[PDB]
Amino acid sequence: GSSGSSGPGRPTMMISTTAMNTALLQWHPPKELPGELLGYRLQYCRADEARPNTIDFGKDDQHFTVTGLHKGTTYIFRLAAKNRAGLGEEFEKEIRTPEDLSGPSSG
Repeated sequence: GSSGSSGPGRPTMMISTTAMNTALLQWHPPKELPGELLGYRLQYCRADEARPNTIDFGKDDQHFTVTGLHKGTTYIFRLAAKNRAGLGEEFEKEIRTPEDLSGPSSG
């Protein structure tokens, strides 16, 4: 119970791969957040790692640029909203970086 203390909902995260070995992070503020957006944390690691890379982001930080990602590897990004009460629900997203092709360079 704890007189509620539930927390905000889950933010909408949108991951899009643009550059080689790079994943563009873009999310938005939730609507079921009781209060006002103050900040949010970002957690993303390998599908075989148990230690998620914690990162602090300001209400302003609605996106992030990740480069050097291991190609041909599945990752799991997670985001959460933080209100005057604290962090709430967390969103889950599974992606997979584009592996090498090494196609024929015939001419």
